[PDB]
Amino acid sequence: ANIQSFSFKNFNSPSFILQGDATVSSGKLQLTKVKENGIPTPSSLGRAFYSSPIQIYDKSTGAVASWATSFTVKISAPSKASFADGIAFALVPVGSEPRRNGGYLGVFDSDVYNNSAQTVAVEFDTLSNSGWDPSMKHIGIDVNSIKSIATVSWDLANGENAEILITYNAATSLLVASLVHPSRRTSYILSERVDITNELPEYVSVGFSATTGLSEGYIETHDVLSWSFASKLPDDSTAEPLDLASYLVRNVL
Amino acid sequence: ANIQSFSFKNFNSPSFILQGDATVSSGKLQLTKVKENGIPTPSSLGRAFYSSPIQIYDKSTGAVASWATSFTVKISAPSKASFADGIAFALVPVGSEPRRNGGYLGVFDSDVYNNSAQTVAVEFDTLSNSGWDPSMKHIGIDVNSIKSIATVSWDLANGENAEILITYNAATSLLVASLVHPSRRTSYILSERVDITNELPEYVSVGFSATTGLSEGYIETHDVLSWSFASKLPDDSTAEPLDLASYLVRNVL
Amino acid sequence: ANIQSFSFKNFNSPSFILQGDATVSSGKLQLTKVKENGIPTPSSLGRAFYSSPIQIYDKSTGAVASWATSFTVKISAPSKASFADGIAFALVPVGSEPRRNGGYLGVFDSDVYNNSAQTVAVEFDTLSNSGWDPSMKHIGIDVNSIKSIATVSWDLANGENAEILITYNAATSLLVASLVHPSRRTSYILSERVDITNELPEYVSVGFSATTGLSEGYIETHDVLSWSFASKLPDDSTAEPLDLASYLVRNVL
Amino acid sequence: ANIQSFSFKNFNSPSFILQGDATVSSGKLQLTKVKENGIPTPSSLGRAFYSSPIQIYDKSTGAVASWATSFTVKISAPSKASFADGIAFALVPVGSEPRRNGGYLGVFDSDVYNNSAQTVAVEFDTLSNSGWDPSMKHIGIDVNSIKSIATVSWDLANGENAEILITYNAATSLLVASLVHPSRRTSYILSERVDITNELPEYVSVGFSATTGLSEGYIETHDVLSWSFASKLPDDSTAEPLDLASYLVRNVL
Ligand SMILES: CC(=O)N[C@@H]1[C@@H](O)[C@@H](O)[C@@H](CO)O[C@@H]1O
Ligand SMILES: CC(=O)N[C@@H]1[C@@H](O)[C@@H](O)[C@@H](CO)O[C@@H]1O
Ligand SMILES: CC(=O)N[C@@H]1[C@@H](O)[C@@H](O)[C@@H](CO)O[C@@H]1O
Ligand SMILES: CC(=O)N[C@@H]1[C@@H](O)[C@@H](O)[C@@H](CO)O[C@@H]1O
Ligand SMILES: [Ca+2]
Ligand SMILES: [Ca+2]
Ligand SMILES: [Ca+2]
Ligand SMILES: [Ca+2]
Ligand SMILES: [Mn+2]
Ligand SMILES: [Mn+2]
Ligand SMILES: [Mn+2]
Ligand SMILES: [Mn+2]
Repeated sequence: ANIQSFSFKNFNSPSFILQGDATVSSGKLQLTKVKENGIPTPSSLGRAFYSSPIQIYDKSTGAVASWATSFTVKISAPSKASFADGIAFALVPVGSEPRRNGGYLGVFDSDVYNNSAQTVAVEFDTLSNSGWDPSMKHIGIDVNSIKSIATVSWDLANGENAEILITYNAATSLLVASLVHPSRRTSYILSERVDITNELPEYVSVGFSATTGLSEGYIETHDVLSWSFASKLPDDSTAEPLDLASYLVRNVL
Repeated sequence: ANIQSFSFKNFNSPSFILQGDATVSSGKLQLTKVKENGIPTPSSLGRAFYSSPIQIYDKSTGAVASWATSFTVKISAPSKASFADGIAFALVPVGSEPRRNGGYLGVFDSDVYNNSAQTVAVEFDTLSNSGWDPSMKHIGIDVNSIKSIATVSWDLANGENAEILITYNAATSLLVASLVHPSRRTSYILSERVDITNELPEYVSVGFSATTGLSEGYIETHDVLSWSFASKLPDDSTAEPLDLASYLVRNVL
Repeated sequence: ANIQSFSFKNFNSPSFILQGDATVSSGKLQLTKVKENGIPTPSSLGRAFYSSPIQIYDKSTGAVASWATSFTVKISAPSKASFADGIAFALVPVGSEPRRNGGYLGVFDSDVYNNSAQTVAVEFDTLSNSGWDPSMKHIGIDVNSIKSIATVSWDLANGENAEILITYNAATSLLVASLVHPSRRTSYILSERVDITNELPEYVSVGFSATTGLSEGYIETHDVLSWSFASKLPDDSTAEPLDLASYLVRNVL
Repeated sequence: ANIQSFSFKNFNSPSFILQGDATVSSGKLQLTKVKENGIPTPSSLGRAFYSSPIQIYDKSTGAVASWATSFTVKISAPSKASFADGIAFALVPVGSEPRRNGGYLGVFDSDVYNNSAQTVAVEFDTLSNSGWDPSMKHIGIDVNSIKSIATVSWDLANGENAEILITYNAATSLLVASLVHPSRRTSYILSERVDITNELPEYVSVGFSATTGLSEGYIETHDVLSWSFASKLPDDSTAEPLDLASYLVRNVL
């Protein structure tokens, strides 16, 4: 079995691939632009990936990897400003470049399924786009399109911390994402099946992608305060779910 | 820091402390009685704990441990029979003996708060007891009483597997439990704050407790198919949440 | 696969089974008797084991476990006193009681092979017993007898810390033990093949055993400052050596 | 604390940075050139590093990382051919390019200390270079020069597997390397103190470097069969040695 993992509480470093307005300051990962006084900026776009590619599966052996990630984000909107556009955890092709800004979170080009996009993302959408979004602020699983295949309402606590944990169990082909606002003792969960070998390439780059609104009053910040990732690729077809018990304590908590 | 952990996929062994009708057969952990033909039996009660005590916190240093567990249960009810009574993951005092059967799951004596019980449990209640239960089948956090301080409805898929993951983050004093029925792609989550140092002793025994109905038609089986546990106790007051990423992959998946 | 592991940097607790004069004080594990002023005492004997049994192999499946341990010991002898008798890391039968004191380290009864003793130990002998010991202080692998099947000279740095790491790789049936005196920058290693399934039972208790000399001038202390242990038992015959890289960093360093 | 780690038993992938004649074939890492019939080739040079940089320490906080690695190499020399030149595990500056071939293993330029080389390597020298080498084949710790600051004789078992484990404990500033030839039951160890913050930059690239002889009869192969790595960087000056117990079992064994 092949294993790769990491856990960063502090951010300074070449261990990441930054694109767009993504930057590292005060040890935290700032995905979108921010003025000197600290207020967010419109029409922004930033992405950030681990410098080492991860193997999601192996065509030759039939092995599919089980992985898991957890990170803490802090989304803040200025006093009287509205939220937009959101942040997404994504698995993209290795050389990949940003895509459509605004409501496309910098990861997709359309709301129609396009297998060739080879991108899967878990989004935390803070602005409802009438063309494809549900009426509320939600969490959703996007498979090669900006139109999620499953969503759940989400009550975004402005400025408060968010603890996210996403996992993919190869044994059941299930992708589960959960969110918790410790401050409010509120918690959300969502799960759906995904045939990962069909949607993504053998190797992918894992990281984040965020965007702000295209207008003056639709802005917010996207700070990643910490990030953990673990992936395990077996040798035979026989998949083996990960050990989240040992993972969270050895990594998150 | 002190760390203890384990992960069992197969069950034969002296590594566990069995009480009541709990037994190990075919490598799986059977908490309640079952006839030879396999049908469950009424008025049953079984408990099972890891033979090694775990330190939840240290009074001298002010350190509080962050821990996490995950296990797969399979609850089945005979053809025309009703469900009852349920299974619970519990943290009990080291020498502890079973308690009230039936709707008390063998862990509590009353539905009134009694700090001296020194027991905290996450229950998966399959029968609503009019005296203290919500109208549905639920998941709940019980703190020194059989009356949960928080619950969530749960649609028990008869005979299908259930994947549970419970975590306690000392940093936020938050207890979160989630359940997933892979077969149905359904998932539940529940979170509440718990002041662990006040409800439990410094050392506890971790394991399961289950019971069947007191009548002929209220029966079900309680099979634990696998179990993982990880606990981390720091040296100073400064708590440190676990790494669930590395935990799940190194333990569950 | 089944996995058990732990790592203690502080010692207070019921997580251990103490025998003889073994005691826990100031958070360190003191295997032998010490008067109040701190000087060691003659004819002493103490043992200490993890309260949870470990499965070394499974007769039914043919699986043999690969394990590893690391601990820091501090052996001190009073001013003008000689060293004796030594400390040993041992794998003994679950219910086992101490054995011969003095030069038998409390784990063996004779210097003749006796398969029924079902005991394997890595010893750090500080006194040469003319009947079976080499001329100098050594490290040795004892298999069902006090007469090691392999040894290596060892220059015991009085009062200085000793970092020991022992591993058993089921794939090559090799037992390797190494010692390092950071203070002097000295290091020792020893390796030999052991057919574990033939020398020990399916379940064993892991821990330490130490003894002091039977005379007034042959004394020393045996303090364990920290201890880590990890064991992995596969499902099929196919053995899988452990990951010492991830083990040491997540446990020792 | 920041943590990075990986464990590869199979080699196909972009996760590595190959230089020179390094190549990946049949899933194993071949550091030097080999003709089609499989025989080694003279004047060869290949290097290979993990695509993600690792932080050895942080100037701002005073934190120094404790790390550990383990890998299995197979060195083979054609029938009547002599051995040369050797393989080395190295920590080099991020953008670094190969250096002198032959007896310089592709990592150093001279046998005189040159702090500006910013390179530390553990070498497994298979040919004694009269200018700076000891008389026999050895294992050595090289700090900014090809002239080791410490060495140990080594009996290279031709064609047999070699299991290497290297660790650096920030707490004691000690670098320890050990080698084991399972086939012969032989084992070697070497330890010395290294002030890592003074010899290397904050960020380095970890991997291997190997070379063959410059003549027709001084050739051998350099196959890496597996590789594990784990690094942990604390937040304050207070260093914390890794857990090799949990590392080896979760990674090597
Ligand atoms: C498709 C698209 O980018 N739509 C954007 C939307 O995402 C949001 O940024 C909004 C702010 O006023 O501006 C547009 O409507
Ligand atoms: C308090 C109590 O044990 N109540 C039980 C309930 O838990 C359930 O077992 C039922 C079955 O008919 O019998 C009783 O009502
Ligand atoms: C066989 C045996 O226990 N021999 C002991 C030896 O181990 C040592 O303790 C010595 C101290 O004077 O006393 C005896 O000779
Ligand atoms: C300094 C240097 O590279 N010396 C090399 C030596 O390392 C070895 O490769 C030999 C083979 O014949 O050729 C030269 O002497
Ligand atoms: Ca949107
Ligand atoms: Ca009930
Ligand atoms: Ca002796
Ligand atoms: Ca040389
Ligand atoms: Mn959406
Ligand atoms: Mn209830
Ligand atoms: Mn001896
Ligand atoms: Mn050399």
